[PDB]
Amino acid sequence: VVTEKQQMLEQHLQDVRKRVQDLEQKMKVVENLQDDFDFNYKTLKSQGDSVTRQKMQQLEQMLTALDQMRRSIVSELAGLLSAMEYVQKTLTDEELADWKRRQQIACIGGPPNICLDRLENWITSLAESQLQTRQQIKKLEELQQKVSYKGDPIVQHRPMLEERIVELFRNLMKSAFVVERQPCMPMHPDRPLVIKTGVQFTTKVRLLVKFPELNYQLKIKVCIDKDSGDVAALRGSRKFNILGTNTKVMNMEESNNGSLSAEFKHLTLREQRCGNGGRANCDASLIVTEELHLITFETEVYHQGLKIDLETHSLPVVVISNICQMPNAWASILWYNMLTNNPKNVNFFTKPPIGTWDQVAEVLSWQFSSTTKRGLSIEQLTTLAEKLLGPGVNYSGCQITWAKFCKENMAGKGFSFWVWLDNIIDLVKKYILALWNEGYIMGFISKERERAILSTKPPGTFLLRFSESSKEGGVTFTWVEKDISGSTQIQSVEPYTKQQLNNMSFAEIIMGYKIMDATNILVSPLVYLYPDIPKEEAFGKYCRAAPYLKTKFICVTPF
Amino acid sequence: VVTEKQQMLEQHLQDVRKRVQDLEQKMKVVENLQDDFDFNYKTLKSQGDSVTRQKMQQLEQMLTALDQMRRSIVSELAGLLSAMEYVQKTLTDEELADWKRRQQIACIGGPPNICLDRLENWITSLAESQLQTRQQIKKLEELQQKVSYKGDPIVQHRPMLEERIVELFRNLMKSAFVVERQPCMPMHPDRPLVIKTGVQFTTKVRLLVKFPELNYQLKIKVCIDKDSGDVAALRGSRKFNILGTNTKVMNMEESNNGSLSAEFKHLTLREQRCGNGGRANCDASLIVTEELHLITFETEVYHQGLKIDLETHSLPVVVISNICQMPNAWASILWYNMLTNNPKNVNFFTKPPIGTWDQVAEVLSWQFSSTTKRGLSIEQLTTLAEKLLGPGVNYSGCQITWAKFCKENMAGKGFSFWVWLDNIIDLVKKYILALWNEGYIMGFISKERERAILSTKPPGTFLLRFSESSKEGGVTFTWVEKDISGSTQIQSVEPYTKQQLNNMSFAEIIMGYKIMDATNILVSPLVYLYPDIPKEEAFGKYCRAAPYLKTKFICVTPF
DNA sequence: TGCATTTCCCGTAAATCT
DNA sequence: TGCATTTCCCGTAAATCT
Repeated sequence: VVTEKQQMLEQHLQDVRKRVQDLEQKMKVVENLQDDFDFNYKTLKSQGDSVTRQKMQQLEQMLTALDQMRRSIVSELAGLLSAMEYVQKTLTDEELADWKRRQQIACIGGPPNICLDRLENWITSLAESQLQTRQQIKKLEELQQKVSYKGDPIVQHRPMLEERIVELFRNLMKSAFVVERQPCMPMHPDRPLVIKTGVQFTTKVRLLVKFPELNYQLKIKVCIDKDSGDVAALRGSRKFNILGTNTKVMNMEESNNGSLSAEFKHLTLREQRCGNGGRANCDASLIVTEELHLITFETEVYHQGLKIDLETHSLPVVVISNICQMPNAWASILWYNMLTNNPKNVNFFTKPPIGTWDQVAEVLSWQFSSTTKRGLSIEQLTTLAEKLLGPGVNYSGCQITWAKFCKENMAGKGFSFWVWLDNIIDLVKKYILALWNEGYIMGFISKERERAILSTKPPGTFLLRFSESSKEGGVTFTWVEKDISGSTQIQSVEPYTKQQLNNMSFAEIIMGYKIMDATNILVSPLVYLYPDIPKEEAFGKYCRAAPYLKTKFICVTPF
Repeated sequence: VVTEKQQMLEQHLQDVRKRVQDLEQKMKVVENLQDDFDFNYKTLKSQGDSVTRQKMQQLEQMLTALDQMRRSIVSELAGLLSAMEYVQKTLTDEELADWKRRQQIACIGGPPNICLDRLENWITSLAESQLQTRQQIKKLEELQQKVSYKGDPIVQHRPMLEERIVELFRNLMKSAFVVERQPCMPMHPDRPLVIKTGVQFTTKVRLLVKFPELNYQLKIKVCIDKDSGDVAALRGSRKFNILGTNTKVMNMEESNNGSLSAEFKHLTLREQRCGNGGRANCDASLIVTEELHLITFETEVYHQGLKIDLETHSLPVVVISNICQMPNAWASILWYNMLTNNPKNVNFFTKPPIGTWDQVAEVLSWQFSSTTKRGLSIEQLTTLAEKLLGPGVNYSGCQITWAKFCKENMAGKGFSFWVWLDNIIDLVKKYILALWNEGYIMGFISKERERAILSTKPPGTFLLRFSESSKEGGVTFTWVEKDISGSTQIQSVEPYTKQQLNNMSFAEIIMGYKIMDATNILVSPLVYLYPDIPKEEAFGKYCRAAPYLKTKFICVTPF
């Protein structure tokens, strides 16, 4: 929906249109007058060998009128130029920049609407206004070539009018060239900005100035690690090359608005082996999953007498060689986009900024509502804000470092926070996908707060959560049955590794698991998911000459 | 061990050595005599301006003696040449050819000893004998340049002596260039002659003439589909190129004998895309797994004034693009090597020859004693000779077509004989490897002959065999428990797909599987593997603040 | 050496050829 | 169309770099 500021921009853009139209009218009038004066001047010489000299008076009066129209025109153009100069800034440095920011957020799973139609409509409108304005200025020039005098306002102001309009257009064209769709592997739609060597990836650029005359006219060339893989920047980085179709003609294909776009599919990266530089120097100058690269797009436009060089680039990209590097790669992308709006800080991880728990907790939620049906409840969130910060109340402004989030392992484990969570999110797909679904799982709750269940709810009531001390990821639950039941001693079962969920689904385990107490007594799974919901309404849904004895496996704990 | 024929060849080779040595002696003598005659002749002219003319008599008598030695020499050389010509044939067309045949057999899992040391020793001996013989012939030539007369036996016979010796050597060099190790992917050691595009493969050539002078002198170039991927041969075939290090210098590296060899590692195939020809025409002119190619090796040798071009090639190779094509590819390799000794019949599958059950049953056994500890007992074999030929007694000379073996599916199934068996052999590795082992499994036995167990042996006695009606492969057993036991109604359980053996091993199932009869009655697995061996002696060997309830799964049939 | 990182490649699934 | 065949590429394991 349209904000107030966007209402205003739209209004200004129409005011600009109107002034251009008023000027056009004024040019038509001044030119007809100039034609009339030109004709009368000649007719008067056809006899310059009766009191027929009010014509001389007519001739002088027309001339005076022309001068006045010319001053008026030149004065209005200057005014229009200044207005354009003010508004173009609102358009490019504010609205478009807000769009660039929201693209960052959308990449990391945030609230989308990275729609370019409005911007394209604004940008195109202004561009049309500017070209028509340039043509008026050019007309003033040809009018002067036919009729001029001492003090002619066209001779004194036109050059500056040209310069200003060329500068506005030249700059609007450059801002209008953007990356509509960041480098991403079709196999990992939720993981843009992470490229694996050898695997195909696509990316798309757009030119927000919707000029049909330019259809199929521009050739866009893409490359990675342009020039900066030399001097006056980072050092020790791996360097890469793009394989596949390197260039692409921009066109208004695929219908939808008929926007000028250029899409590159089947692109591939390969490491550029050989050469030298250094490579070492303190922690090898950034681990591979913290090194950042830029994919650059370039072309040139020749239009109505002008040559304009256009260049744009993707957001920093992490390049990996194997998929096992994806989790850390993603953490770098999360962190970068979560905390900076700088679109080309390739050195970002030299000294990474610190985040607040607020910003990190939002990001973590998105990572769930991406791959799945829904995010994270505070019951899951807060009891994870603890995992990183232990005891405490209200984490609002609590700082979280890159080290704490991903670069280093958690307090007493051999793996990092993010990698552990990424493994959950993974697992909660390949298996238990459907089962995670809407709200059937607690997932993140400390044994202490986990005690506040059977300790307050009736025997049978269970709760669902993840393996908190395993790298690859696992899932479990709660129940009370053993010995003589002192005061209901809460229990859990050894985590099921990915392989363990290939045999039976988690809700198949919940709805089909007894307990072999002592001997022969094979009791049962416990009723009522946490509040008071009997297991069935929630889990009973994801369940399902001759012969040979048809079979099915079950585990069931044997003490 | 040395056959009688090999004893003889060795003997002939030594006779050849001896004659060369006797000739050398004879050359030494004739040359000293020629020196003496030459000297005396001059001494006699130093006075040809006392009865000092018995010297003239001495001079003539020396000359006569020289002529006689020369006739004798020329006569013995001709004789040696003929002997060499006879023996070289025994060496190249018989012993070496037998070695080429045994290489075929070894490739398809047969009885090895494809050892080249003997051949190399024979070949090298003959080569040395021939070069020394060539040098004598050359010496006769220089002797003639100094002393000649009318009827000189050197002038009349030498040219033919040269021609014959050059021909023998030139041909021995060519036969001596062989493929010691056929194209094979290191990842599939039991599958030589089957190459997958993109995957590395190695191959090695040897030059059986062990001349140290040639160390590091020859450059061997390898290629695939040489010239024949043009005219006067097959048509519609895919064409390929070799990627990686295309050439390799031959040397006496890796110690062992110091044989001249050249090994190519990290070779890769890629389809040569584009062009034309036809491609279609009747069944697309051979399915991809029946198309055959040749990897050719070439080099040239310049030695002691001779230029000799050497060329050799691998056995026909099948080129696949995906591993799922391996089973059919292998069947083509089996069939080819089982039934022909032609080393370059690329059209073989145009009209494939027919095999006898004997030859096929041997081959099938090897395929087991390759990947595993041991082959196939007739109890398994014969009851598989039936699967292909049904009812019958003594299959000795029963014909088996390519269609029946692999090209077409079995009678009432959607898959072929060989592909089914290859899947067993596979399965009997990834899982049940250890378990297949020596003699614990029947594996192949028709329900009819399978009845001759509990129908003669006491309740409990079980038998082990494979899923006869599943493409991917499976395993099962026998036992009697259900209803009220009419007369012990033999039973089996639904086959366990590859995934089903990832949870519990087959012998873990045998030693840990009860039967849930009616309700709560969970009986047990049956004792005594087929004869009278209690399950345990055979299968019991492959079996094996806090906390969390440690777990293990079991299936057990629930009627 | 052990670590960080890349390469190798099967096997499943999707794409392409015919 | 459905079939034959190749390409894509994850993920496990081995190789290489440092």
